[PDB]
Amino acid sequence: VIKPEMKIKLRMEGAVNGHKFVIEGEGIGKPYEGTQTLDLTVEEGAPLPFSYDILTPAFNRAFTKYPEDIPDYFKQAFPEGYSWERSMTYEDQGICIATSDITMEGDCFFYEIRFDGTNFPPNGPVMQKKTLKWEPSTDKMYVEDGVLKGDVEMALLLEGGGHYRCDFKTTYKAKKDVRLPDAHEVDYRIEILSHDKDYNKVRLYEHAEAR
Repeated sequence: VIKPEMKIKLRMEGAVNGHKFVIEGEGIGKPYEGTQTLDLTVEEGAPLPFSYDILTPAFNRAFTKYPEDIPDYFKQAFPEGYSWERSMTYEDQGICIATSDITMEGDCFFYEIRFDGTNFPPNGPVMQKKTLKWEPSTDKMYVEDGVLKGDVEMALLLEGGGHYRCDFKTTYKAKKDVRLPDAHEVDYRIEILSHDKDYNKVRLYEHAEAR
């Protein structure tokens, strides 16, 4: 079912501070190593007037190295798939809502992603393209009301050395009943390996591990 090497195709539709945009993506990931890499192309809205980083955590926990003594809520959900709903509240009251539906058809995961963001101060780091990278983080995962949830504090590094903080709250729902895991934590790291001037092309690498 879930082979060691799984291709990925994804499409993100959305809008940030009104600016509407579309990003297609294709890549490959190692589910059992907890790794993946995506090539991401802006099809609509180029050049993006906002920092690309606010989008990177939105492009799948199937690619999460899980120990044998934790239930993998995300690999069990297949081949049917699962979905997640994420709210990301930034410290300057900029707010984003994203939602991903994740299916699979063979050796290929498929993501349908919606992304919306608003109230980003036009002179804030987002609309002024002043972010650098997401700081390595850990996601506190806990079962609640029969669905999985993941909370985390995220920190973008800024031009100037400061840290632009954000609160991520995610609700994961599988398309069938699976073994609910206890409360655990997923350490993950997201990197932009390469990108062209206006981030119209982005190679994005993610590494995650549960514990």
